[PDB]
Amino acid sequence: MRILFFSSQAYDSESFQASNHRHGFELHFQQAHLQADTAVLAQGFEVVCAFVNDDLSRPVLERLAAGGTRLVALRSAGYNHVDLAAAEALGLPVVHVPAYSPHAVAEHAVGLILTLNRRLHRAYNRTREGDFSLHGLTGFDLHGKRVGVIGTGQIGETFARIMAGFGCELLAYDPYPNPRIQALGGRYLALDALLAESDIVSLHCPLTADTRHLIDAQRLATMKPGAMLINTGRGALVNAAALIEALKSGQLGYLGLDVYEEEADIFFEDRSDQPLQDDVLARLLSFPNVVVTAHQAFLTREALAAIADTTLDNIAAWQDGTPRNRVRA
Amino acid sequence: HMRILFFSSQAYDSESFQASNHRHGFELHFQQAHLQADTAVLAQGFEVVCAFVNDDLSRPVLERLAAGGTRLVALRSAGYNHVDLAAAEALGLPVVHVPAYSPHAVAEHAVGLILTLNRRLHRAYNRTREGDFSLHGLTGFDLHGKRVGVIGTGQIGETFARIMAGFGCELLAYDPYPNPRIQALGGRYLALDALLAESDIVSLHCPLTADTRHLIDAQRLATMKPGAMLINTGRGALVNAAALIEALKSGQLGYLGLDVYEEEADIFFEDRSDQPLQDDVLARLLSFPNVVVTAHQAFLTREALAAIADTTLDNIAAWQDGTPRNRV
Amino acid sequence: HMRILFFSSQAYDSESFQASNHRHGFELHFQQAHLQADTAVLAQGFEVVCAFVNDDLSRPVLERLAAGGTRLVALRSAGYNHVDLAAAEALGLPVVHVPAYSPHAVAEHAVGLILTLNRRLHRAYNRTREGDFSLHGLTGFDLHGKRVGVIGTGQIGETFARIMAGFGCELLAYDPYPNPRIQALGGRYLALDALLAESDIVSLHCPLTADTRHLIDAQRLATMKPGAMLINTGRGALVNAAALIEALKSGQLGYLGLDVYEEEADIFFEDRSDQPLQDDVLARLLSFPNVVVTAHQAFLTREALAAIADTTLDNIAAWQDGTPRNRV
Amino acid sequence: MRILFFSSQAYDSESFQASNHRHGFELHFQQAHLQADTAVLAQGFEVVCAFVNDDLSRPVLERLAAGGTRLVALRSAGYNHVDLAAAEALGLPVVHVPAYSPHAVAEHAVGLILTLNRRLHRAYNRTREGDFSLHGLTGFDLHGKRVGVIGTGQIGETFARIMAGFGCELLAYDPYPNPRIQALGGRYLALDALLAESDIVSLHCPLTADTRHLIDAQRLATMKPGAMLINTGRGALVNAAALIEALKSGQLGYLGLDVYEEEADIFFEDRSDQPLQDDVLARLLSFPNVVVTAHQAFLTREALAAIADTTLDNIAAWQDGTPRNRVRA
Repeated sequence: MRILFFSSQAYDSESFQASNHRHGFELHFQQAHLQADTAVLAQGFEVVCAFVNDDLSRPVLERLAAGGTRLVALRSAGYNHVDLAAAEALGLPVVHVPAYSPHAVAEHAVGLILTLNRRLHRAYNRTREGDFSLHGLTGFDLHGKRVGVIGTGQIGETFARIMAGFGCELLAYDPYPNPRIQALGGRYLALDALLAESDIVSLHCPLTADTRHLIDAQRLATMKPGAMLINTGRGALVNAAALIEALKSGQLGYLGLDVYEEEADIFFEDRSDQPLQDDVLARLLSFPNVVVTAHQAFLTREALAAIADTTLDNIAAWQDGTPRNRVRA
Repeated sequence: HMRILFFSSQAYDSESFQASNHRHGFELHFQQAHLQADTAVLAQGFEVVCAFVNDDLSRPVLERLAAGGTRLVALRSAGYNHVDLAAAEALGLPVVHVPAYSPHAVAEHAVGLILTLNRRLHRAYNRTREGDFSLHGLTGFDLHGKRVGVIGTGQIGETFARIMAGFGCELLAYDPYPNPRIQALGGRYLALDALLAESDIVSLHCPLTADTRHLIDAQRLATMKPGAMLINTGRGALVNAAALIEALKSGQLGYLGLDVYEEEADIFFEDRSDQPLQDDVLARLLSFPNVVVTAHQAFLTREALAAIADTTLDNIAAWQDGTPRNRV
Repeated sequence: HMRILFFSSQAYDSESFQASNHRHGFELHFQQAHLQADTAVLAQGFEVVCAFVNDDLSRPVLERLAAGGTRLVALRSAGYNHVDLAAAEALGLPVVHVPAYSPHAVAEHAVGLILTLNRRLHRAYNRTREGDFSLHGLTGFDLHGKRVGVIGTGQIGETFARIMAGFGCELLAYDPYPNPRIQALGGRYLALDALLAESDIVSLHCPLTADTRHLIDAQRLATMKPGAMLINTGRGALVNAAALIEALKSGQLGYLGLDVYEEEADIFFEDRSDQPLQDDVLARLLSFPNVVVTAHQAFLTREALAAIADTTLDNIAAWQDGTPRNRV
Repeated sequence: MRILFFSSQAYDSESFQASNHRHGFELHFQQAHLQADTAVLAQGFEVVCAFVNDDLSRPVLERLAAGGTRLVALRSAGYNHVDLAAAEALGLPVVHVPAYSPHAVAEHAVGLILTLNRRLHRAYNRTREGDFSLHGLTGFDLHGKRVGVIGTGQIGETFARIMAGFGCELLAYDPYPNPRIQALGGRYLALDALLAESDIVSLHCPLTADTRHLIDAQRLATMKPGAMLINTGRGALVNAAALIEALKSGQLGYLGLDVYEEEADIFFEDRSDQPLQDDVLARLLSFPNVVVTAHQAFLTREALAAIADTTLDNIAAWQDGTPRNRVRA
């Protein structure tokens, strides 16, 4: 059973090779992006493994199907790049990773908090060059601060437990509260009260019609002046455009993003040789109190191993006719 | 009426000491310049001088301050290596200090250094800022499940241990005098050399003494787990920096986070970027991709600075009432 | 006995003015702080105040200086936008300046900006410093053979033209009053719009006047050769910065080097890195990969600074002898 | 006629494709380095095109020859990486580019001078982050300064003419002086007097047993205190180790390198993910008054076009039996 990987990185080959010790599939790693003019590379390959920056619109799917590809395996949770209606029409099933490792993602959120708080990215750049001066690097103790967790699913809960260990006072909002958050010392309250009370707000709720642009100009103006916002959830949870004016005024003190609404078109590529087209992202990137990582929150060895194991298992399952993590239109 | 001249003043000194002064009403003067032989004259007529660790308090400077009518040297620091204490005692010029820094500020800084090294956040930032959204080389490791060795389980080491326990780390500890709080966190005490061999991350928090001087030397680095992370927020002389180089070059030491460096009082707290760095060892450390150095920044939070100011102004008030506190 | 207080002082001011003072013996005082309403009091009892372009010389500040006994404002700059001149004349407080900067310093800076953009030297440096010795994206172009358009052929434009002729560039020029020296270099005069369409590199050196204000606006940018390089070391208001953005985004403008920016006196000459930059247009320009901005640094050589100091101290001596020079 | 390129960069494909409009060769671009375990890719290819970081030691050559490769074309001037004795033994001819574009290289030297003088690399990094302060950025006028050109071959002469246009006073050293340098206003003098008199020294002499380590600790101590040194010639012209102490003491004011003695093992690769092994280079890279480019001096579109034209012409010539730019043991 042969699998062609498009948009391959060294960390993909390393994780999938190790995970393949219990499958023995024939793995082919192509660096190029999948798109109309590279689809031909998948000719004769039964399975193609794609990431979110690969093009799986109707024209590409038609070409893969005509070329004899029988399964599209996404080594991602997200699938915005896939025309699912077209894949169904073509009889080409799509599988994916249902969720990323909660420790990897929650740890990354905490890392964004600490780097922003202690200005560690700014310090590094100073000391690397022999600037040992400390002006502007003063932070705040996390101990005693109010940390508001929006969405208390697995990642939010994991994040909450870590922040509880720093001695933070935990606040939470979820449509369906759970007792585990309570056992950590967490207090549930209304979203609006969470936003007004929290020193640090971290988004971990699913994206739905109800949470789309949850943090918009109104929600930003509800927050405590100078507060920190972290979004490792999904880009569309926030209206990035509204973050700018809040950062300019000082209303928002800090921002840590691991996701961005336009990301599948932007992230996972070195675009440094060319002007950045997106005015909003370009402006965010400039601020001294903003750190953006390029959907890096699941980028640990363990979390990548989970993605590889899940994806290879999904493929074995399709092979046997077991509906496992299929995405349907 | 107390008048206090601060040398080597930063905006964060002025802010914190002004706020602490709410319950004292001292007359505070903030001079940016360093204290040294030729700036001591600025302290002319000031009965208290407030100094940081990079200020020069050798005999010639003390003797000039005393002649100029200075009667107390207040250090807004725990450290005092720059003070000739014998010469101060000889002159009857008492020297007061801050006994300890905020344990939450310092332990949280150590955890930040961990996370930034693990997730390569400093490297990521510099990519993304320039539109490089590629992720090669940035892969880290989950902290959950890893073994974290705490060397020195005083107040800061204990605070650090609690935090790391909340990540779901397995805690190892070494201290000549173990305590039960570490135990209650799930921590296991063991021999120093066994801690070093087993730990994925090692963090130094023990006091510097003749026994702990160069505790991490080339032999101890070789005893560590290949690829391990070392964090030193304790004291520069706990580590033999020169040995760290070869360990980093070979990959034996996977990561290094330093907030302190041996003789840092000569290097840190100044922008030296306009000139060659004379120290070959520090220059080499700075340019590895898996080393982050902060310039004794671990107590640099608003709350930790407020504690330093409150303590220092209370030290000054106590000296004024004829019952000195925190003399060295 | 002349006493002079300098506001907004840099180490390079102190060095150059101390050396120039060899033939004057004035008493020089260097204050780092900016001049403004609440620091004017520092000039109390000083008969001359020496200011740079970022110092505040609006009426309230002038009126305070005059009351405090200041009798001359000496600007260590050619520009004076920060001075309320009417209010100074009303107060009988004369204002002197430096007429022009060193043409070699400024033209050489413009050529440096060219070369750094062409060869991506700033980008290269940041790679190599971190051990990235890969060359993708750094390919430049030979200057030899290229068309270089000089807009304004005064002293700086002429000096710039000679340098670029030595690279084997083909020189184009626009000036309302052409001169024969440009010709002797091999330069061709032509219409402004024709210069812009033909030139691979365009450099601004003309005076700012009602006619040249926003000389490079969106229409002129569209007339330029696709992919061309623009250099502005002249004056910020020669260009409509806001138009440069869309031109850079589309690739119509291939490169941009700025040493000046409209209203720079509010932005430049200070480390503002600790705070958000409020100016959306400048923030956008800063983050393109093919834009380099220097902060009005084009006269920042030792020799050009010596000329500024020599001129300023001679302006002060001339005012002292009752025969003022370089009054505005 | 089929040509396999190892260590291929986008700028190689772009230049060689354009240059191929008068040859019609079949061009294959492989990104991977040539070495023992990638030589197999050249099986059946008559011509292999290599750069200086490719491994052309005996084991690799034997494998190429056994696989039917009949010519090694180096898209470089240098050939240290080639075991020529082994290539001769194997009957595998080697061709190269005799010299790089003199304008490209001399221009790059001038760019290194100006960036160092005006600290433009340091300025960029400040202003990018909103630091508009000018401390430490003061330079010097080039006008009137003494510029010493060591080696007045084509590149040295080209460099000299450019620096003459800035109004510099030109000093020169060459075993075989020429009148063109004189017509520019240049004065020939002894090497030692050049070194003592010059504000800026630029190396453009060939590397030979006599010029190896020409700038060594002795020559550095002959220079004017605070002077600038530029080496775009060859790495081995200088003893890099001796530069360090001179930079530390302030004896050497500035250094611009486009070449380095260990370079074929270091340059042309992104090594930023790993510690740098070379202590000397690592130390040079740290100094605020050192700029190193990674043998970038011929990296212009025109100069790359010349390399491509020359290399394709060399290949056509070999084909016809015309000895053109052959390298012999």
